[PDB]
Amino acid sequence: GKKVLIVYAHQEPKSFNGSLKNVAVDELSRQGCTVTVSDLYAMNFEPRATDKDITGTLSNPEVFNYGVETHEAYKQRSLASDITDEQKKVREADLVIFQFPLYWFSVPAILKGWMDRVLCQGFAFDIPGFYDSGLLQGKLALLSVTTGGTAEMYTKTGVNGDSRYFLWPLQHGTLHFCGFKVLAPQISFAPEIASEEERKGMVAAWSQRLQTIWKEEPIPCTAHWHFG
Amino acid sequence: GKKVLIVYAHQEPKSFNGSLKNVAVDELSRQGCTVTVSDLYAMNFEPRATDKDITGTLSNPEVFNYGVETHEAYKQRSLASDITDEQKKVREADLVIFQFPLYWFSVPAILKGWMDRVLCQGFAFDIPGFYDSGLLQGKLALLSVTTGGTAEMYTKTGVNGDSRYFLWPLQHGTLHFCGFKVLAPQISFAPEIASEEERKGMVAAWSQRLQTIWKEEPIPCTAHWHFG
Ligand SMILES: Cc1cc2nc3c(=O)[nH]c(=O)nc-3n(C[C@H](O)[C@H](O)[C@H](O)COP(=O)(O)OP(=O)(O)OC[C@H]3O[C@@H](n4cnc5c(N)ncnc54)[C@H](O)[C@@H]3O)c2cc1C
Ligand SMILES: Cc1cc2nc3c(=O)[nH]c(=O)nc-3n(C[C@H](O)[C@H](O)[C@H](O)COP(=O)(O)OP(=O)(O)OC[C@H]3O[C@@H](n4cnc5c(N)ncnc54)[C@H](O)[C@@H]3O)c2cc1C
Ligand SMILES: COc1ccc2c(c1)c(O)c1c3c(ncn32)CC[C@@H]1NCC[N+](C)(C)O
Ligand SMILES: COc1ccc2c(c1)c(O)c1c3c(ncn32)CC[C@@H]1NCC[N+](C)(C)O
Ligand SMILES: [Zn+2]
Ligand SMILES: [Zn+2]
Repeated sequence: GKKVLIVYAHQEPKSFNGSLKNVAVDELSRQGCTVTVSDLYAMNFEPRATDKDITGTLSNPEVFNYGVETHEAYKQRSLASDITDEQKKVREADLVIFQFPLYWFSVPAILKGWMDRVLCQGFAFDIPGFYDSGLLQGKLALLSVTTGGTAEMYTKTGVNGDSRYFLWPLQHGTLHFCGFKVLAPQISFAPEIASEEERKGMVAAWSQRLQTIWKEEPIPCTAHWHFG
Repeated sequence: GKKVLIVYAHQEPKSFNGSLKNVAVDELSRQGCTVTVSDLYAMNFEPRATDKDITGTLSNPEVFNYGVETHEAYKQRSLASDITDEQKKVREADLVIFQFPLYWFSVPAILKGWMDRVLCQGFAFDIPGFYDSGLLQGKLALLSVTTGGTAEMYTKTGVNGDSRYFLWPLQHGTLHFCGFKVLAPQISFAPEIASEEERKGMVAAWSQRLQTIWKEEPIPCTAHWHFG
């Protein structure tokens, strides 16, 4: 029995991202997995890190420090409920898939806000208790990303550099920092310019990969893997 | 007579970030520069890329494609006023300074949202205006970032990798892509653990740097600069 959370960041259900999300739901559901989707846009998920995220007395009301106050709020159980709702989904999951279009070599801001607000100290990491000792150890994560740029554009000698370069802040700085083991990314390059057959092939490749996802091992999430 | 825009992303005016922003305002104002600050949290700036960003008739009401719709809205002058207000500030500026704390090896979500929503096709880049030919060519950009981690953690073989590694999506994937020439980043490492005198040294380094900012040459914003 496995539990999967899909954190999904696209505005349009008929989009290529939406199709990739649905085939993940369909395939993991068919396998008998428990599946939950956080559809951030449909949830109107709040991306801003503000003092509204702490619902009780601040430890220092004179000078607001988001990190200090959210860590204390986590321990006291005074974080906003939208944050703890996401934390419950993550805590229960064996695998967290992030499904998103690449925006500025990174995640859409709504998804960046989920990272900023959900992965607070005490929940996702502690100091000490990060990278291999992070608090989400034992869990897997996987980035399923779509791009405008082609695969050739995302090579070492291409104008955008290798695709693994833009994965570093997400895979290493975020997921590995929190103790996740990271499965190899699923990058669906340039669906907007792919042919109809090429798009269907990309959707089928993801569905096929998910059939055997539980047999995969994580990547070595190191500088060498990303930069060689 | 130079014009500067500071895009500032911190919740607390008394923070180290707030102080770096105020030193920049004071010093650039003293030089006789024209200075504008976009204080994103005070503006409650919207980070989400949604259909509310277009005020006109959608080019395709059946299927929402954020990039297509914003490109068309830019051309038809029907973007939301919060976006067009920011575009005016950028259009007028000779230098754009981004002042932020590092969140998950990147910008806080509110600032990511400014990038996502302000830098639309037609305004910041197009086919074929990108990288050196980007539409904001002629302008300078500078990242002034504060970190939790120490300089030693941000080395090639340190736990976090070189700081240049996390700069790639921001400096290259975003600023260079839009045609900015990128001035060397200002990285203020670990002010929360630094001594009083170290903090003062880091602020003064920034104030002093700002005295000669117009004499600087841009970095070569290449994969080699970042990873080599
Ligand atoms: C703010 C912003 C920043 C960006 N920054 C970057 C960047 O830094 N680097 C980069 O490379 N790109 C960037 N892009 C481009 C972006 O990554 C792509 O536009 C996006 O990944 C395309 O995915 P989509 O789901 O929106 O595609 P869609 O336009 O929804 O899909 C493309 C086509 O596939 C079709 N389709 C949907 N489902 C199926 C299916 N099941 N089978 C067959 N076809 C199907 C759709 O109908 C459509 O015709 C950026 C875009 C924006 C808006
Ligand atoms: C969601 C989140 C994600 C994060 N991700 C990362 C990450 O990926 N990598 C990483 O390294 N860090 C990360 N951090 C830590 C973050 O980058 C630092 O906490 C932030 O950079 C500290 O800057 P600050 O302005 O908030 O410091 P502050 O705590 O406001 O300032 C530090 C000290 O300097 C003092 N000070 C202010 N002005 C002056 C002045 N004029 N002269 C002397 N002292 C002054 C303050 O009073 C304070 O005592 C993260 C934090 C959060 C909340
Ligand atoms: C670093 O490479 C980028 C950076 C920003 C980008 C893009 C690519 C990119 O391909 C697109 C984009 C947008 N805003 C920022 N970016 C909108 C859409 C876009 N790609 C789709 C357009 N086209 C011509 C494929 O249909
Ligand atoms: C990739 O390195 C990280 C990633 C996330 C981090 C931090 C460092 C970091 O130093 C902090 C942090 C927070 N949320 C995510 N992160 C809150 C505060 C924090 N700052 C460290 C110093 N200390 C112990 C004063 O909080
Ligand atoms: Zn790693
Ligand atoms: Zn570059």
